[PDB]
Amino acid sequence: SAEQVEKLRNKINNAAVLVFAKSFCPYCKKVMERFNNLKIPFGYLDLDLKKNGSDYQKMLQEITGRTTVPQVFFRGEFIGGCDDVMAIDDDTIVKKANEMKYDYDMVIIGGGSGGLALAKESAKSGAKVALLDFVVPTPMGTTWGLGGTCVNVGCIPKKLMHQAALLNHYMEDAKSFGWDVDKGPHDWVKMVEGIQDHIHALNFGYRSSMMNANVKYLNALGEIVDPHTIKTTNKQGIVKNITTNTIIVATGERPRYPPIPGAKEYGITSDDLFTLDHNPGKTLCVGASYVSLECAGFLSSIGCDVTVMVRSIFLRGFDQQMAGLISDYIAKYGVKFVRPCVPTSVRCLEEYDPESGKLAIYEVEGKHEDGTPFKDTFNTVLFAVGRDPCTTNIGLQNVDVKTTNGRVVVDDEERTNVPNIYAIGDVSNAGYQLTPLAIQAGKNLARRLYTADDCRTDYTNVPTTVFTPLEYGCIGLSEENAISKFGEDNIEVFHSYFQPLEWTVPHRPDNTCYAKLIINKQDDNRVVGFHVFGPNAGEVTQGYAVAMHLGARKEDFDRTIGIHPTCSETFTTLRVTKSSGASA
Amino acid sequence: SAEQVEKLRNKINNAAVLVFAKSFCPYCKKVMERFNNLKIPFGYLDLDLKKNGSDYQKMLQEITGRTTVPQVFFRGEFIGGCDDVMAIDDDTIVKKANEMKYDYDMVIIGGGSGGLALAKESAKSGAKVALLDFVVPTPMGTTWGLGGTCVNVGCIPKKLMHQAALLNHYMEDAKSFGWDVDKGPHDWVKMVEGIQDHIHALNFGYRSSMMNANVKYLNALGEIVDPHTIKTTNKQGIVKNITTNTIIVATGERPRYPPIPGAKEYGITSDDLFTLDHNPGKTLCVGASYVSLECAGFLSSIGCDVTVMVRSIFLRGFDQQMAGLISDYIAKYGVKFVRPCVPTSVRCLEEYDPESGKLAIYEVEGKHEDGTPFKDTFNTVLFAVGRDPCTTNIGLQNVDVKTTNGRVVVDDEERTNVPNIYAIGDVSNAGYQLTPLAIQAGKNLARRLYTADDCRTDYTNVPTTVFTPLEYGCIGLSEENAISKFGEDNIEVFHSYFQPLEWTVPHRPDNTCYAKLIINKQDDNRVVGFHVFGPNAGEVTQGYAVAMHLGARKEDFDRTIGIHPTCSETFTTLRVTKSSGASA
Ligand SMILES: Cc1cc2nc3c(=O)[nH]c(=O)nc-3n(C[C@H](O)[C@H](O)[C@H](O)COP(=O)(O)OP(=O)(O)OC[C@H]3O[C@@H](n4cnc5c(N)ncnc54)[C@H](O)[C@@H]3O)c2cc1C
Ligand SMILES: Cc1cc2nc3c(=O)[nH]c(=O)nc-3n(C[C@H](O)[C@H](O)[C@H](O)COP(=O)(O)OP(=O)(O)OC[C@H]3O[C@@H](n4cnc5c(N)ncnc54)[C@H](O)[C@@H]3O)c2cc1C
Repeated sequence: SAEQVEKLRNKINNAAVLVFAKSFCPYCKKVMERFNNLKIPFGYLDLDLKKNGSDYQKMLQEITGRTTVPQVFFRGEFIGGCDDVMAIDDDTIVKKANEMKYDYDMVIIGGGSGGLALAKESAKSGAKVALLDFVVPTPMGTTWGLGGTCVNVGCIPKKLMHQAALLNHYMEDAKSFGWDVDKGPHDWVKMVEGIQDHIHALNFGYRSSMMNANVKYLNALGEIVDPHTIKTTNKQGIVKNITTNTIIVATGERPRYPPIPGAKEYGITSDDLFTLDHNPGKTLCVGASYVSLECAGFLSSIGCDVTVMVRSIFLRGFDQQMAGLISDYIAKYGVKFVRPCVPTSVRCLEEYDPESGKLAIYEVEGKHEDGTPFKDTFNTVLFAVGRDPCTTNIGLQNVDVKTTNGRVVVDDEERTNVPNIYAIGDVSNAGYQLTPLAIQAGKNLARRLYTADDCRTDYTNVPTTVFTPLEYGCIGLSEENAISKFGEDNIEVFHSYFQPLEWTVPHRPDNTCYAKLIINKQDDNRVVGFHVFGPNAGEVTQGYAVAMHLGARKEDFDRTIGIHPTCSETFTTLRVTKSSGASA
Repeated sequence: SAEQVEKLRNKINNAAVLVFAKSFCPYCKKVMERFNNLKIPFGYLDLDLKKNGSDYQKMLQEITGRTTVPQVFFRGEFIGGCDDVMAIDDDTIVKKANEMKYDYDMVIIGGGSGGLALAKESAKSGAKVALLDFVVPTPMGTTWGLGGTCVNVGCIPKKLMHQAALLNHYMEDAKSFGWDVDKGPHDWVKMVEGIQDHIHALNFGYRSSMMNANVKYLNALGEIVDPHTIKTTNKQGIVKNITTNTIIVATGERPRYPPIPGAKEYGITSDDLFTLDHNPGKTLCVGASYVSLECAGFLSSIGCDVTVMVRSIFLRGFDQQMAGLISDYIAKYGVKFVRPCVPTSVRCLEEYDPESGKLAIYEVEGKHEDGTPFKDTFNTVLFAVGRDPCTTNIGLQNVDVKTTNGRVVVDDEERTNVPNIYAIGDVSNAGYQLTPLAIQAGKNLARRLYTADDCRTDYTNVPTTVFTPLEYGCIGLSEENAISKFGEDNIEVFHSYFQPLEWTVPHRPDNTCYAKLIINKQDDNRVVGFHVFGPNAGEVTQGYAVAMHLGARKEDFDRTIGIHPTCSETFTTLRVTKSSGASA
């Protein structure tokens, strides 16, 4: 127990006011009750609630030479136990607890999902936190408020437009169920106002939340100069430096444009799409990422002539049987695919005009991999080909923080090669680019920094869901990566089609929705992958991610009794394997 | 040992053709290839796929004295290994396997979820099976086809009407999302006509499935006379006996009418509601089971004036905090409650009138427990006050199978006190009254009987969902029983409200949907109960039932990453306890 104590000296030194406590100890309440009465921010850690809380008391007695808890540190200076605190009078203690050397305990570059979460949790454990967020506008001029990609130009509006697309099919279902429905035209502007109304309520909400936690939100861009100070330029344009013990990089990504004539001038991305003045008209999406396919999906169902232009395959990195069934379904309900094919140029012939409500005409050319060129006209070109980490122009050259393929490299505590610089969320090279990951990395990092806990974020078995017109949720390995990792002499795949009961009265096509489990027979038939394609794929999937953290096996799904009538119950009765060739 | 060695003797003797095998072995494959070309139905159990497979290969060596596989039995007669079968030749060989002391290996009284599932899996493993199902009509004369309660008058039509109710609300949601809809009136006749067409499609499906499996379906009523013969009266009244080695009671339940004037004469039950000629009009439901509230729920959203009359409490046996929000929500969107109050009488004032519509008018009065009487008029009275098991007039007095409040009592192998009589589904005293339970119990019983498997059905952690206008799913113990079982300072309750992102734009009311986990701190913070109240509650809940068979703790929900944006992710970040008194 040699350097796991020096790892804890380290967490003690870069914390703020920190109190090692126990739940039943009377002494601890008196010092904590007193810090609250003098408005002293602190963070505490309670060792009766740790399986290893025993080893913490061992380690603390080498650091301090004291045997009991409480043990209290002011930014590394050990103040002592209970009576050492009651011998500092009510104002030399308050004065001593706020000297720092730096303006801030922590500066967070980036106010996204993860920055905001790390900020809120850090302040609740005593930290003086500055949170920087500034939204460099799109080429066509789009910006948004506090909240990051998810809130403004990501999950929240995407899913909301997805739900305006679902209700169109829900409403044609409703006639089979006895309702006489008119269903008329779709008013694009009324929907984008409802959506931007929720966003602004979340802009307001995250901004309120930061003030009530005593986080200094500064609407300014961050750049690193040295490990302990950050350069900030704000709206008005003035530079100011601030000093910090800790730097967190949480800058996310922004969409990529292909290097082709007219891309930035005339195209849009997800950043622009959730705020368009006008129905996009005849649309071309470029790329076959989840963002491209989800956008084509709800745009088609809202009423647009949509065309997707795919360089090669759909959803590279996802299971490709499933990627086939998404695209086959998108394809069977109006979304046209040109593939394989890449754009070469986009020029403007006619221009958008709010003096008539008539959309620009753009013509896009392209190469078809075979050489045949492509040429057609669209009113909107939407580039959805990937996103790039915001690692340029933040000073990582000045401190020599390592990057790999644009992403900040980080250990299992989200720390870089400089021991006081961290990176969380999408700019990490850890985990999927998902906001619940960003939020968890935030909350756990906050409690290691400012309560000295050892909780680490777990990046295995992370669930995802793709909100294409028929949704696709998955956990774990694709069938092709499991077969590669473990060998086909070790993989069994159970599968089945299924027909949501909600679809039989409306006469939607059976043998479309699909469930499959990837099984590693050599490890007690462990469920190493989980895939579902059907309605409400997000809510089907979530619970099973808990069972796979517990190591669920095929035995365990079958022992579980289904809920009838649901889509999710088909996973309690999978029967048919793939090696058997029997029909699914 | 000793006791279990005879337990296997027994399933060998009451089996049909039985083959104990291993998957390594051509010697087994050659015996079974020969049975398949000689059109011999058999059931096999493969001993490599049993964790205890070693103990079978030494138990058999006590019955037979051989250690090798294959080993083959014909209804208890031990024929031997691979060369012992490669004599006999193709015709005295086929004569030995069709010799029986009875007309059937198994007769099943009841063609519901459990019976139908039990029959198919038995036939697939070698049994000569007769399946009896006959539907004695309602007071009003209504009947239905093969399939049992769930297919004809239960889960399937219930949920379809529920989905007609949801789509009405999904359609106002859609105006906030930009659609000029709008919704006209609801045609009851077109909806049940679509519903019964799917029902009929399952009637046909289950009868085809029985014929393709070579079960003799007899649309007749079953009565026991001795352990080994069943009396069958068909449509006519012609009785015929059939003899059987094993009897299964799977006769389900049917709804109870209260003992009051006019109950059977003028009211209806769930058995009638899913087939009604007419829109029910202004309706009264009596009772507060899940069946009463779900029906009350969808009738209301479809357009009816509905009223529920509760002798005491909502959803007796469920968590009653949840039962509160189920009703509080029903009540706040059009359904009227009189409670506490009980029926006394129903008489008729006007009668049907074709086809001037003029629906029957009935007058129901009652007493309010306080004594105050009740009196009013409705066009439909629906009794949802319970269901009673079909154990009268099936002959259990003749062989003396024990019952407790009408339910056939049964052990962990679903056997009664008569060793060749079993009972599955709702006539059990085992488990909740749920279709996936009937099916799983049937399906495991089939292989103890005809593969000599030892798989037992698990009645712990069964998830249920109530499809009220806002749905309610749950697993495990209610909050009130966890405190009884474990004591209140060993339970912590995490909870939170949540707002489905689909509800933000339409401005459906915040702090309505609700999630809570019941935690037993004394057993490593194990999750002993799980409750969610919200949209798509069946699909939210199902996966977590798997996680609770694996012993999920609060730690484990917290380690799991949410799928954003979903309702189910709120169980990955529950934070506020009840003992803390903070807001949810
Ligand atoms: C169209 C789209 C749909 C998506 N749908 C989902 C989904 O359904 N479910 C899911 O889980 N995830 C989804 N995601 C991904 C999710 O949005 C991201 O994973 C999440 O927002 C990342 O959080 P973050 O905090 O790491 O980065 P961000 O949220 O992007 O936060 C970065 C913030 O820092 C700002 N910033 C950048 N540089 C600086 C700088 N030098 N100084 C100061 N501020 C700076 C940025 O302007 C931004 O506000 C989607 C993404 C997109 C683009
Ligand atoms: C309105 C309603 C809604 C429900 N919703 C759900 C739900 O959403 N999810 C869920 O899991 N469960 C639900 N259930 C319960 C589910 O339907 C039952 O638990 C399931 O049907 C029981 O299956 P069973 O095979 O044991 O009996 P049954 O399905 O009832 O079938 C028994 C069959 O045997 C016939 N029979 C009776 N006596 C004889 C006799 N002497 N001889 C020959 N045949 C006989 C009967 O006519 C019947 O057809 C619901 C029930 C009702 C009433």
